[PDB]
Amino acid sequence: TGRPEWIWLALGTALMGLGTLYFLVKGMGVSDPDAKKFYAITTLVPAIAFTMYLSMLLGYGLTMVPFGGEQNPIYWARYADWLFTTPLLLLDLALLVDADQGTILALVGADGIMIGTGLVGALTKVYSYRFVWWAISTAAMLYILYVLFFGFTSKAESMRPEVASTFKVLRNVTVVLWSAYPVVWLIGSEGAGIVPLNIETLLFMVLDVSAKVGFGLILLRSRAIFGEAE
Amino acid sequence: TGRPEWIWLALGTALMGLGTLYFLVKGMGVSDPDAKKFYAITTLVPAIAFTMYLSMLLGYGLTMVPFGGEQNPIYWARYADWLFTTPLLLLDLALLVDADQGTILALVGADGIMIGTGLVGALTKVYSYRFVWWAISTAAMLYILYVLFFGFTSKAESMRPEVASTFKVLRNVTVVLWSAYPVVWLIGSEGAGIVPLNIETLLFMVLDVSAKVGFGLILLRSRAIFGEAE
Amino acid sequence: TGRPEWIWLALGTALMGLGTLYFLVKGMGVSDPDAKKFYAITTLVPAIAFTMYLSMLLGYGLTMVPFGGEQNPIYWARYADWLFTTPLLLLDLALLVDADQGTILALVGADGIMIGTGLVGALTKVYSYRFVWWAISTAAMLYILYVLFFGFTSKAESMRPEVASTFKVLRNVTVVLWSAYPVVWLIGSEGAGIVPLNIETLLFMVLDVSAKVGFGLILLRSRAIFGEAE
Ligand SMILES: CCCCCCCC/C=C/CCCCCCCC(=O)OC[C@H](O)CO
Ligand SMILES: CCCCCCCC/C=C/CCCCCCCC(=O)OC[C@H](O)CO
Ligand SMILES: CCCCCCCC/C=C/CCCCCCCC(=O)OC[C@H](O)CO
Ligand SMILES: CCCCCCCC/C=C\CCCCCCCC(=O)OC[C@H](O)CO
Ligand SMILES: CCCCCCCC/C=C\CCCCCCCC(=O)OC[C@H](O)CO
Ligand SMILES: CCCCCCCC/C=C\CCCCCCCC(=O)OC[C@H](O)CO
Ligand SMILES: CCCCCCCC/C=C\CCCCCCCC(=O)OC[C@H](O)CO
Ligand SMILES: CCCCCCCC/C=C\CCCCCCCC(=O)OC[C@H](O)CO
Ligand SMILES: CCCCCCCC/C=C\CCCCCCCC(=O)OC[C@H](O)CO
Ligand SMILES: CCCCCCCC/C=C\CCCCCCCC(=O)OC[C@H](O)CO
Ligand SMILES: CCCCCCCC/C=C\CCCCCCCC(=O)OC[C@H](O)CO
Ligand SMILES: CCCCCCCC/C=C\CCCCCCCC(=O)OC[C@H](O)CO
Ligand SMILES: *C\C=C(C)/C=C/C=C(C)/C=C/C1=C(C)CCCC1(C)C
Ligand SMILES: *C\C=C(C)/C=C/C=C(C)/C=C/C1=C(C)CCCC1(C)C
Ligand SMILES: *C\C=C(C)/C=C/C=C(C)/C=C/C1=C(C)CCCC1(C)C
Repeated sequence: TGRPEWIWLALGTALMGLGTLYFLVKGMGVSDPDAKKFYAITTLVPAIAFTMYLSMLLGYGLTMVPFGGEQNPIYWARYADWLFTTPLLLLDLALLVDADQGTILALVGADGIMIGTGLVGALTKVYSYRFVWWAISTAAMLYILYVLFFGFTSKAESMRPEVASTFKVLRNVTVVLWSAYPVVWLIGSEGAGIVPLNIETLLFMVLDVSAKVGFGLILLRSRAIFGEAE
Repeated sequence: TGRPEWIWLALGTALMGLGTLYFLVKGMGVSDPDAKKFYAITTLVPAIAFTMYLSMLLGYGLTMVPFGGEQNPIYWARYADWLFTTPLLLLDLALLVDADQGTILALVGADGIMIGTGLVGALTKVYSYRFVWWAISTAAMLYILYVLFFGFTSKAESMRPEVASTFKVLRNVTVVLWSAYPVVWLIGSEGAGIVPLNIETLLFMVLDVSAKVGFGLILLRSRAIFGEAE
Repeated sequence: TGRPEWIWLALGTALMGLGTLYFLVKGMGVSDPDAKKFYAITTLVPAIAFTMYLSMLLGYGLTMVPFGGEQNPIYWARYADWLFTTPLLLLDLALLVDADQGTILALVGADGIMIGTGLVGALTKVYSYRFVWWAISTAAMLYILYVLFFGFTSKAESMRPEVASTFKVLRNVTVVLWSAYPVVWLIGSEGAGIVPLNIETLLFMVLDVSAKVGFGLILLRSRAIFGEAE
């Protein structure tokens, strides 16, 4: 098609589709009520992403935003996907370590503020204000990262060894890949505009696939997702 | 008013209003914590629908969408109602059979994908793509229907006989009436345009009232909604 | 800036920010799983409000709506904030008295109808219809107020005395301050237009800060938020 980033949108669509199908077939027959929750959560994540990658591929998920005296292409469908997928991914982690309800609310609520302030920043027509929104969004993210190291890492250790080991890996995956998101937004098409749109779209595609399908491959092969049973 | 479908919107509004009022008066005094949940869920459903039928009657819930080189009337308020009412109706069924949490998440999440992809298809400006969205939405629906027969029908039987009998009736009601929705959309104003808007609006009105107020009349007269008590 | 109401938006922003920071520092170290829920809920409330007051300050949260043959400034960001903060505030109360699930659903669902019909009324382009939406919204509110006196006040009394006393105060705070909202909307810029926008913005600022940060100061100093323990 006529937008150079199309190839990375097509490839993202295909990878999320294949991931959904694999997790769906792999979850068939699972009867353990605990693993059923982890399959439910983890298969819904790439199914949502599939539909929203497709909407960007087909042009629905794209709008033009005037700032810096120019009509800027903004993919708003990213924030519609992230709004529902990112709390499910934190739910996978919190259920692993059997977090208490107060802590789950805090994580999901902070996650909503991070995504919502990011959408306002993406659509903001006053250039300098877009970075104010980027700052508030990044602060909400640092709160989440703090919780994952100084609330969760200290209960998982008092848990089943298989739980503690699977959580450590997935926590480390989460902190590394989530930290790259604020930087790519800042230097790409929504921010300073140093990196062009087609390269920004490739970077996000590599990040989006790793943090959902990669994460899922690690979790759903683990023994931690089953109750202990004879 | 000046749109021929107004009479079916007015009648839908009145029927949802009367239904809400009846379920509200009937639920007064109920103290059983179990029946309270079924009344809560089941009365919220026609109250939401009342407000959204009214917005279509008054013109707020209507927009024009250009496709096939024509300005097409699209009632978007349908998807704002269905987004909150359809998961409540599946919650009535899952609580009946005491479904496990993993299965409820799967049903509600699949329901969200079905409604969300339906809204994208309703607003899509490229004619042939509207049917791609219709196909993904229908696939999410088939997943839901499968769950209701090959996950739920097999636990309800291991339950109280009054539960098993009320669920069978409501499951059958659900599968028959929900299957008509994809067909009416395809042949009506959002799709191929064979059936005109005023007749499509009548068909949906008959389907919307039956699946909410009819469903509710069956459930709230049943003994299944109470715990077993002496 | 060039809108006279800016000073009340700036002051609201600052007060919600300071409130968030105070509740955040005060909740540090709390380990009781019960108080953790009350801190989680109660700190998220002024953090959401901070971001949405800021969006009104910076102009993002403002739109123009044509009615009465005039282009009317409508702050739509109010309803985006109230949509997520008002159910959390009712969750604080229901958890205090350990409400049953059916009753919480009813309150949160009625709250959604009240806010949603209020947004439709704020954006409605036919003047006389805006008050129809105001009436349906006010009816949903009266339902909520009824529940708080003739469902909750009668279980809190059968509870811990510290719970019963803290709930009475917060219930009374809630009923008084929430009842002022329908009146200010009716006589201000969204309704009859008797009170001008800058004064309406001051009134709401005083109401918004009292009902969130004031409410929170009362609740989080109470002993009711902790389980009974030795
Ligand atoms: C898992 C196994 C596979 C791992 C794969 C990891 C890929 C992730 C990173 C890709 C960045 C590639 C960036 C390519 C940028 C080219 C930019 C370019 O053309 O620069 C010239 C410019 O136009 C004028 O100076
Ligand atoms: C529960 C007791 C009551 C049950 C009630 C069930 C009604 C449901 C179906 C109605 C379809 C009616 C369709 C009417 C279509 C008329 C179309 C027409 O006028 O066709 C001519 C056309 O304009 C040029 O060929
Ligand atoms: C907690 C301690 C502090 C308590 C503080 C409570 C304040 C709340 C109410 C304020 C209303 C003030 C209204 C000011 C209205 C002025 C209107 C005006 O100028 O009227 C003239 C008009 O322009 C032509 O007739
Ligand atoms: C436990 C539940 C916790 C839930 C916590 C949720 C946190 C979200 C808070 C604020 C972001 C609000 C974002 C609103 C963005 C609307 C932007 C929009 O729709 O813009 C339309 C148009 O382009 C412009 O007028
Ligand atoms: C002037 C400062 C600006 C205003 C402040 C920034 C607001 C938006 C940013 C981040 C949200 C941070 C997280 C909000 C949620 C906190 C939840 C909480 O306190 O949870 C405690 C509970 O004990 C858990 O275990
Ligand atoms: C722990 C995770 C935290 C994640 C958040 C980290 C944020 C700060 C990082 C980098 C900013 C680097 C400065 C970028 C600003 C460049 C300004 C500019 O105009 O640069 C000119 C350009 O390089 C040529 O034209
Ligand atoms: C457990 C919780 C599970 C929740 C699962 C949720 C599933 C929804 C997923 C994707 C649909 C997203 C739909 C987004 C549609 C937005 C369309 C819109 O607003 O269009 C505005 C404008 O007309 C055009 O720019
Ligand atoms: C190439 C194929 C296209 C991509 C695929 C279509 C995606 C969208 C369609 C349907 C969603 C189907 C349901 C998604 C939710 C599945 C939940 C699940 O797996 O739940 C298992 C759990 O054990 C429960 O008891
Ligand atoms: C189990 C529930 C499944 C529900 C989903 C079932 C979907 C397929 C059904 C019918 C499609 C029939 C074909 C419709 C296409 C008509 C094409 C056309 O242009 O027809 C010309 C017209 O008839 C004169 O002008
Ligand atoms: C347990 C969960 C219970 C949840 C209960 C939820 C109750 C909400 C119901 C109806 C309000 C719907 C409001 C929809 C308003 C949309 C307005 C809008 O977006 O307008 C865009 C544009 O300006 C115009 O086309
Ligand atoms: C013709 C009349 C117009 C139509 C009617 C107005 C609809 C919208 C207004 C108010 C919603 C009222 C509250 C709706 C929720 C009721 C929940 C319920 O019944 O809960 C019972 C349960 O036992 C709890 O403990
Ligand atoms: C329990 C909580 C309930 C809260 C809900 C209470 C609603 C009714 C209250 C007041 C309406 C007063 C009438 C306002 C209408 C004024 C009409 C008008 O045009 O007035 C002319 C103006 O005063 C000069 O030009
Ligand atoms: C599905 C893929 C994932 C892991 C999405 C994560 C998204 C973020 C961590 C977003 C954070 C942002 C910040 C912190 C600042 C503004 C821009 C973002 C919304 C991308
Ligand atoms: C409140 C009434 C009910 C039962 C609503 C049900 C709606 C559906 C089953 C919608 C399904 C659709 C599909 C499967 C395909 C695109 C069009 C729809 C969104 C109507
Ligand atoms: C965060 C502050 C609070 C307490 C917000 C409460 C908002 C209401 C009680 C809103 C009610 C409305 C009604 C009943 C009628 C239309 C206008 C409103 C949406 C403001």
